[PDB]
Parts: sequence; C-alpha cells; structure tokens
Amino acid sequence: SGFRKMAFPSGKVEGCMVQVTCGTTTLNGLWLDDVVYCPRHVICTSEDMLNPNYEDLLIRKSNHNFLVQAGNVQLRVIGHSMQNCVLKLKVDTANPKTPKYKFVRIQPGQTFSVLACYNGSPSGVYQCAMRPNFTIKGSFLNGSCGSVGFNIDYDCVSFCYMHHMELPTGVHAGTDLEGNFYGPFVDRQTAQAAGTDTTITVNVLAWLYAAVINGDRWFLNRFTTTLNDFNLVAMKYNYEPLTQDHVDILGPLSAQTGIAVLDMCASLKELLQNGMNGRTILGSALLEDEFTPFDVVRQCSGVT
Amino acid sequence: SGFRKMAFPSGKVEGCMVQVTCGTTTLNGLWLDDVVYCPRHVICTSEDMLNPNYEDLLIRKSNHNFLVQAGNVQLRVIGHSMQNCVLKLKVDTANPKTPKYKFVRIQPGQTFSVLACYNGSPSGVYQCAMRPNFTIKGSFLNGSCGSVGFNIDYDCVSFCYMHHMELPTGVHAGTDLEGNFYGPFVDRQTAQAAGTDTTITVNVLAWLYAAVINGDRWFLNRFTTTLNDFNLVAMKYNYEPLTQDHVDILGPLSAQTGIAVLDMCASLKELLQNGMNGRTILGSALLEDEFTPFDVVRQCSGVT
Ligand SMILES: O=C(Nc1cncc2cnccc12)[C@@H]1CCOc2ccc(Cl)cc21
Ligand SMILES: O=C(Nc1cncc2cnccc12)[C@@H]1CCOc2ccc(Cl)cc21
Repeated sequence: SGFRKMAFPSGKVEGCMVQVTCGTTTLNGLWLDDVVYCPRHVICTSEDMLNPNYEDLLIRKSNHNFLVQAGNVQLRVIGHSMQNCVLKLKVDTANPKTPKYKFVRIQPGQTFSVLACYNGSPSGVYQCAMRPNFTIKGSFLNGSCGSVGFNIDYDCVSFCYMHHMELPTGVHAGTDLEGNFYGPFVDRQTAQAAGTDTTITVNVLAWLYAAVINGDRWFLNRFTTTLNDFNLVAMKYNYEPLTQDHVDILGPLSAQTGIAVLDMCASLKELLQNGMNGRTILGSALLEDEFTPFDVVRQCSGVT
Repeated sequence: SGFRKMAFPSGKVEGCMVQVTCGTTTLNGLWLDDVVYCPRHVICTSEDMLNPNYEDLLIRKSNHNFLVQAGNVQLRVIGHSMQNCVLKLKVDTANPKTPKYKFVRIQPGQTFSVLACYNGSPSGVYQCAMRPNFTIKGSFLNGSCGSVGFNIDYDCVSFCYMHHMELPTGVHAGTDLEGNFYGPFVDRQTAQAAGTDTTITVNVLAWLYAAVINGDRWFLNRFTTTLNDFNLVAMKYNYEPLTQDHVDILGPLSAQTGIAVLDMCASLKELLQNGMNGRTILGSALLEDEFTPFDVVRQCSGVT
C-alpha cells in the first residue's frame, strides 16, 4: 500500500548523458549509439536567441566546434546535422551503455520521468505530465537544456521529450527526439502563449481508483452520472471532456475495485462542486492529474 | 524555475540490487563489495512472522540455502551472519558496480530517495521523508522488502534505509544498514503503535522559501513573530517546535530571499490559523514538509 509520484529508475538514461559545448554555450546531450542529440540552440549566444537564423548560425560551425564530453572523456565529432530543433552529432564511438531504446511522441495527458541534468551530469529525477496545452511543469535551471523525458518498458527506454525552453510564465517547453516541439512553441526568446490548460480527467479518475485501492474511500457516494451530465460539470471546471476511450482505459481499475466508471465520475462531480472540505485524498488537498490509468495499474501491481 | 519532489538519480543504486531467496521467501538484497545486505525476515515463512525466533530460524539455514541472483547470474554464498535485523551474506565476488558508499543513520525529518524493487529489479524511484515518528509514507507492495533509501553527494551514495515492514496503518517501517530499526518497530506481524507524528516545521519553512524563489508570494504578509509565539501556534497545530538550530539551517534561504526567518514564521502562522483559502503554493493545497532546507538549496542552485 501507499501511493507515490514515482519516476522510472534513471540508470539506463544516466549512461547516455553527455555535455555539449559550442562556443560559450554548454547544455546536455543524449548519446545513443554513435549519435549525440541536443537542442539546436547550443549554437546560439544569448543575443542570438532573440531572433536566430539557425541554418545560418550552424553554417558558421564545424564538427570541431562541438565539444562533446562523456564523464571525463572527449568524443570525436565526425558529422553534424540539424533535424527540426535538434542537432545530431555523429561521434566516432558508439555509447557502450546504450540501452534498448525507441523515440516516441507522447500524447497530451501522458506521463513521463525527467532526468534533470547540468553539464552532462544528472542531478535528479521526477515524474511529470505533458499538460493538455503541451507544456510541462518541470524543475529546470539554466544549463538544464538537453535534459530528457522517458518511459521504460522492461529493458526498452522510450525517449519522448527533450527540454529546450522556459516560458516567461515559468512553464517548460520542449521537443520529441526528432526535434519537433510539443505545442506551438518556437526556440526563440520571444513572447509565447502556452494556451488554456485543462485538468486531465481520465488521470484524476485513475488517481481516485488508486485512492480506493489504498484505503481513502471517504469521497465515495450513493450517486452515479452519465457521460453527458459529467461532461457539463467537466466543462464548468476546465476538465478535459471524458470520452468512451477514457472509460475503456479505466476498465481494469473499475474491475479491480468493483466501482463502475460513471459511479466514480459521480464522485469526481461531487468533489468538483463541493471541494475537499479540508480533507485529503492520498495525502493531497487537490485532485491529482499526473497519474495515468496505466501508471496506477503499474504502481498497484508492481511492474519492474 | 519550477519546484518538484525530486529524487536522486538511481543508477548507482540499481547496480547493487539483487534478488535474495531463502526457502520460499524472496525479497531484495543490496550488493556492495562481497556482501549482500537484506532483511533477516527472508528466513521466515508467513507463519514464522507471528512470533519468530530469528537466532533459531537462522540456525536451520546454511550458506547454500540463500539464493542470491544478480540480474541473471547466481552469486556463491560463502558466509552468513545476522546483524540486528539484517542478514549479511558474504559472496565470493565483489560487485563490479559498487559505487563509493557510506552507511548512515538519518535523523527524523531528513529526506531520502527510495528505489522500490521487486525480485531484485528496480520498478521506480521516489523522494520521501523519515517522519518525526520514524515511519515513512512510501509505496511498497509484497516483495518490496530489502528496497533501500539513500542520498547522493557527488559520487558517494549514503545508504540510510532498508524497507522491512508495512504496519496495519499503511505506513512503512525499516532499518538503517546495520539492521537497527528506525522507531520502536520490531520485525514481527504484531500490533505496533507508530506514535503521534508531527509536521516537520523547518521543512515547511524551507518549502515556503522555495515558493518565494519560484514566484508564489501571495502568502507573504506585513507581520513578524518570535520563536516562542510561533511555537505556541506550532503546538496547537502539531508542528515540531522550531529551535535556533532550525533558524540557522534556514540562513542561506533567508539570505537569498531577504525575508527574515521569523518573518517567514509569521507567514506560516497565518497559513496555519487561516488555511490556504482555496489557493495553492507550488501546486499544492497543503503545507509541504518533505523538502529539507538542504534540498531546496540543492534544487534551486542545481547541484549535480
Ligand atoms: O529557455 C532557455 N533557458 C532555460 C531553460 N530551462 C530553464 C531555465 C531556467 N532558468 C534560466 C534559463 C532556462 C534558453 C535561454 C533563454 O532563451 C531561450 C529561448 C528559447 C529557447 Cl528554445 C531556449 C532559451
Ligand atoms: O511487512 C511485510 N510485508 C510487506 C512490506 N511492505 C509492503 C507490503 C505490502 N503488501 C504486503 C506486504 C508488504 C512482511 C510480511 C508481513 O509480516 C511482516 C511483519 C514484520 C515484518 Cl519486519 C515484515 C513483514
């Protein structure tokens, strides 16, 4: 028993973290096989970031200008190319610690673990979610760029995110491992609207099932609802509309607890309309939306 | 910017995790040098746990009865001994992945990262605190026993905790790496009082400083207090009394923000007496006590 915001074990990802220096800029790189992946803003000075012409800035750079350092050993750069907002540095040595890996583009509402790095060194690991508006509420300081988000299925690491930017609002933006930004963000120090964010409804319901599994049951009630009645409430409270796909993904949790999905929706409706009344659920005074139904099942079953 | 419940990178600890089987019981072991450390209840069946005589149960066991498996390779056990509530299995091979390490006994209120394991395999990592009553609010299922808590200073892992037991209340109890329980707990399936827990005052204040650093300042007020006036309030709300040592440890955060410690105490006093009024601080609707002043400084400075 017990429910925690757990991150995947970070070892397989620590072994890929390298330091990438270009001119005066240093950020983090991801070394998989004979390729180092890093944000393309490694070629910019602070004044370049205002309105950078990346093609033109990269043209002034050569393989010898990119300093890649793994731990304490230098890697020889033999190729460089720009793919969207990432640079791919071909090095002459395959990373001996390259795990089984995939590059995946996660969906809004999905969760992942971030290994925060500075100067190619890992400082911490946390579990977070890709918000519906495609930002992440991370913990990133200067030099954190190039830090990656990932999931782990047994031995295969699915890299899903690379940190690029902190918006003036304090939220974070980044790309998939092909350099495509999540959301409408561009890699420029300019005004950028994050957009209206919503609460991930399926995740809150999943977390309410983890609460019932772990003993916190006070929020359970004598009521039920319909998808449409619940969705009217979700609209009023800036929650993502619940669809039959969300109900279907909640099937395993609904089966384990014996509480129908729409019955749990009625509980969520009452918590939305009445608040917590000074009580807590799984040690939290707000409705948690950073645990997916897959995460709750994984944590309550013990998948390693 | 951004503030997260960050855990240390778990790689150095993943490389020490082994599976320990004795009879029909399997739990996790910690392989450092040529020694595997695991909870001594690995020698018990479920019926033994009611009132076990560990000396007598261990006497029926020989080195060949302890099956230690690292990944997919078996370790040869050449010695066994019981130290308090841990078994030390001398194996014939030193763990090649043994990092620089220390065995430390942490103080109540201090934090650490837990690498949850099942069958010697790491499933997740989370940051938690040793409660003032010496329990931990972890996330542990059957087979999690032998999972360890630790801190990391550059390259040195300080092992501070080994999971042993889940109390009927759903809280967790365990030992230091010499087998000494934190708190009054015994390794028996019997009624065990956890004791009155309190909120770690210094940690809440530290987290309030991290909120000011990161922008959440609404809770700041035109008031100040004294250690004694604040402590009367702390008493009423089951908060640990604040001492001059706590004020002293808050010095760096007080210096960074320019907000005197007793001025932040006055803010905490008002939050205790008036609640949050439906607002949040660092995305939380309650006062967080699982970040020490050292953790806030580390996270806001970027120590790797
Ligand atoms: O965001 C960036 N810096 C950081 C990232 N994350 C966290 C931080 C925290 N504190 C200072 C800086 C940070 C860089 C530098 C600023 O201008 C831009 C503009 C667009 C892009 Cl793609 C990157 C950057
Ligand atoms: O606590 C224990 N089991 C677990 C630990 N942690 C989490 C769990 C979750 N779910 C089932 C079991 C768990 C073992 C077995 C029960 O009897 C005792 C009594 C004292 C001692 Cl020292 C250990 C044990």
